[PDB]
Amino acid sequence: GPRFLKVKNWETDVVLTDTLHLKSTLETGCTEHICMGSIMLPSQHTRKPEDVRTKDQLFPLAKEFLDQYYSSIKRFGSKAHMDRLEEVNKEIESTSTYQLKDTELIYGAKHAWRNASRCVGRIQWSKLQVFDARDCTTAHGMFNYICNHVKYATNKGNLRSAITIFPQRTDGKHDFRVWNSQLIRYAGYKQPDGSTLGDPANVQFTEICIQQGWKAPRGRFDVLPLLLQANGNDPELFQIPPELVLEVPIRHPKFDWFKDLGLKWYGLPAVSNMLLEIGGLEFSACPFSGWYMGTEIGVRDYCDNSRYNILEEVAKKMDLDMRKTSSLWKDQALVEINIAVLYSFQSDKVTIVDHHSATESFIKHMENEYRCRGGCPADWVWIVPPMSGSITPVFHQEMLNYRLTPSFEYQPDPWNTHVW
Amino acid sequence: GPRFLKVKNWETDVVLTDTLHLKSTLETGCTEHICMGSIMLPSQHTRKPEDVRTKDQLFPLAKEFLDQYYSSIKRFGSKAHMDRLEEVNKEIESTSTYQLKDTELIYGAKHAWRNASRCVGRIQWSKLQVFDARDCTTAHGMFNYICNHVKYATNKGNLRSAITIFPQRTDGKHDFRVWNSQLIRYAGYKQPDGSTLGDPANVQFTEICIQQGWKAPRGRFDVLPLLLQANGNDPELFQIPPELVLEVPIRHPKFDWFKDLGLKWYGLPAVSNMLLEIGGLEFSACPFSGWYMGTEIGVRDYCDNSRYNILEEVAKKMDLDMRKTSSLWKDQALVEINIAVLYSFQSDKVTIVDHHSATESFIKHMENEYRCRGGCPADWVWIVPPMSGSITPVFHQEMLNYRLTPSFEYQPDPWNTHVW
Ligand code: HEM
Ligand code: HEM
Ligand SMILES: C[C@H](O)[C@H](O)[C@H]1CNc2nc(N)[nH]c(=O)c2N1
Ligand SMILES: C[C@H](O)[C@H](O)[C@H]1CNc2nc(N)[nH]c(=O)c2N1
Ligand SMILES: CCCNC(=[NH2+])NCCC[C@H](N)C(=O)O
Ligand SMILES: CCCNC(=[NH2+])NCCC[C@H](N)C(=O)O
Ligand SMILES: [Zn+2]
Repeated sequence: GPRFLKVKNWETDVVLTDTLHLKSTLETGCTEHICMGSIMLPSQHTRKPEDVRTKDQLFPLAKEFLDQYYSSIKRFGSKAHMDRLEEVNKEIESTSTYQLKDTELIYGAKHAWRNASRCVGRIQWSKLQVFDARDCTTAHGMFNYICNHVKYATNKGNLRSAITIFPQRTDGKHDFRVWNSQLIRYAGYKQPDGSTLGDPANVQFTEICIQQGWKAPRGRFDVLPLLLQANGNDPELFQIPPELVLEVPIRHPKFDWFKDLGLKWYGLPAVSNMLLEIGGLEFSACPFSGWYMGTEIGVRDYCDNSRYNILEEVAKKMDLDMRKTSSLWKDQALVEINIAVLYSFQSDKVTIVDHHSATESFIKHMENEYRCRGGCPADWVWIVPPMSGSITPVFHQEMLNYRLTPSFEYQPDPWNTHVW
Repeated sequence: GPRFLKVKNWETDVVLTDTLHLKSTLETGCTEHICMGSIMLPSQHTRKPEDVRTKDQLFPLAKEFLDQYYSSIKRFGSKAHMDRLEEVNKEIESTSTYQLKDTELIYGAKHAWRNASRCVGRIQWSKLQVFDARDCTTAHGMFNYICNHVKYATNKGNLRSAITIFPQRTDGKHDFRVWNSQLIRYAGYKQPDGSTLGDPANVQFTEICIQQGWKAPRGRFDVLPLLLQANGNDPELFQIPPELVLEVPIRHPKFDWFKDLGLKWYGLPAVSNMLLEIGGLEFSACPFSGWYMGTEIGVRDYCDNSRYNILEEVAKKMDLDMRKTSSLWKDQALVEINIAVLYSFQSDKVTIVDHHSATESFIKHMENEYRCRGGCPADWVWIVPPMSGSITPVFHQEMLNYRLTPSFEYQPDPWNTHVW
């Protein structure tokens, strides 16, 4: 398009016009000469270790947000609008920061999710539950908030989206951080015999916990303890109450032998290592949760080489011809492993969505966003499922990726920085 | 990287440094604000209908290429180098164009393939057979060349890569074009009963052929006739000799009932609608061929909704639970359909490669290119297979995409333009 970019769906021939990209100022990492669309973390905003924004650079951002917030409630330029701007303005010059009103925080959180270009489950964005933990001051208080969140979101298996927001960052008072990558994950332990017990992706973190005294069960699926850091002080270990951690034993609807594989997984995915930015303010601790898309577990978590990597074993038990990749034994065990995962969760009545339904609703969500918002930033590389790509509708959908704020950003690991 | 960009493999932790991107001048379609990496044909160079380059804009391009060609043979700045430049120079000012020496044409073709960022089979790039058809002047001559190419490349099933290059374009003398999208493809016919017989992707072309008198067999897998245009004159219909068209009846190594599905496909993929650009010169007719990667047929050709879309039928015959997408019946029939394709080709001893071997050799190719060329332009969106993405190594490989020349470009369909 001359000024209005268009994305086409090649399976349905549907075309959409994107104008929403015009309000993006953050950089993508690409240039007119190179495309970095497949790079994991282009440091364009991967959050620096580098201090905190200053009073000068903070007000423009604070304003951009408020202008947007009021424009959404069609009150742009109102006395209220102008009053709030001056409020914050003065509030920043005096205290070097500012506080979001409960309403602005809820709008900011929802939009950080609405703007998450890598999220395929955004059709749910406006149905997020926000828990305000900005009054929290200690690690025990953080533990309590997280426990209440896990209980709420799990809802006995009928998962509900939620996010708990702790105190924003400040010059030096200090940072609240949840050292865990996800609220619920399994430990990983290296074994001199070359092998790795548990989840290989959590080995260096499990080490930290052990260093902090965690009594590791040295098992396969050991739910790790929470390592909470409040007001910049050293983190503390906490054990999430077992009765609060819902898990699902993995079994197959045909292969009774599948059970014996000893496969199990937790039902609540809860990312706790990202950063939420709203009006220049940075919330380094903002754990949030939704529900699983089957492939996340069956394809990536179980079959990723660097993860549990269960493909061989599963393949042996099926007695497949593993002497030639051309037999597609990996592809076959993969489909079964995922049929099991979906079957298991559904039996235990635990909320889960298959990649066919998820991608289907994302196309619907996209159409809703282009109709009501002028577009929808989407990352094709991440939106398309790790298995059966072309049989899902998103594979055939052209997507425009750009960065909007509020947003969720990556941030340095706290231990690769935290002192003493 | 500060000036040197890096791509990481997240499964193996291998990092590579790209410097090769620095010699790209063509635009990708992205900006620092928007990423268009998932857009099919960004008109950045999708070849305009707009005339032909002029003497002025043609020499810079001609030079850039020759400088590169001699630099490759470590003869940059040689008398030969300088002599050739002046040759062409004068040759352009006088005849408004120039002729590539056989050696430059072979180097240009190989590199257009070497630079094809969307091609996963580039490890073979330097083993391409070039057929010089620049002396051709008629459609019958074009037919002969194409027949000799098909015979050569098929090699009785032991496929060999090749490309046949016809006369380059000139101001007005005229264009040589192969109206077919691929040398070998099946016709598509619309049926008032809503359905479509054959390949839905070839309906509008099949119509043209019929309009030109083709005696369509009105079948399912009807090999279309060649519609050749030489020196800008109207195209002519030609029937590729049946004995020259190798096909493979699709059957399964377990499901004897698969045979009865009536599935068949040709063994030689031969793209004939792209444009080859070497030193500013445009070769609008340059059909080229290699061999199939299984998924191209089993996943896209057979299971694409807008293609043969055989998923239901195949699923019924397997008696799968098609009442819920959550049963993953589509994924399952998909794996079987592709096991069949690979099995079938291998039995008939016809060259074919599975997505596991293809992606494996592309990672090796990438490492070879970063070691010897400073990098390798790759399009992640296209390199990752349409099924079982994350279990193949390219899914986990960060890729940098940029445009280098010589290259293969898209060009307008000849009928949506050709006159009388
Ligand atoms: C309702 C259930 C939801 C589903 C099915 C869903 C699904 C997904 C999936 C499949 C991914 C890919 C993650 C990966 O491959 O590692 C993702 C990424 C993401 N989602 Fe959602 N999501 C949901 C809810 C949420 C919520 C409640 C938020 C925030 C309020 C959110 C924010 C994001 C973000 C920030 C990413 C990007 C992660 C990254 O780039 O590392 N999602 N989501
Ligand atoms: C040796 C066998 C080869 C294999 C296995 C192979 C495989 C592939 C695959 C899987 C694609 C994706 C095409 C699609 O999805 O439609 C592709 C694209 C492409 N290949 Fe190769 N290729 C081979 C040889 C060649 C040759 C001989 C040339 C040229 C000299 C070439 C040039 C390209 C180009 C230009 C594209 C991009 C097509 C587009 O963007 O529409 N390939 N190749
Ligand atoms: C290299 C490449 O960017 C990387 O492997 C990406 C691809 N797509 C992905 N998509 C999702 N949803 N999650 C991931 O972790 C990835 N990894
Ligand atoms: C919209 C999206 O770009 C489109 O569907 C792409 C994705 N990847 C692809 N990859 C290959 N090899 N071939 C294709 O035709 C496509 N289609
Ligand atoms: C945090 C709510 C959204 N979560 C989600 N569905 N996917 C991303 C987090 C889960 C993580 N990829 C895992 O498989 O363990
Ligand atoms: C032209 C040689 C390379 N061809 C190839 N392997 N793939 C692309 C062309 C085949 C086309 N996508 C098809 O499935 O019909
Ligand atoms: Zn890009």
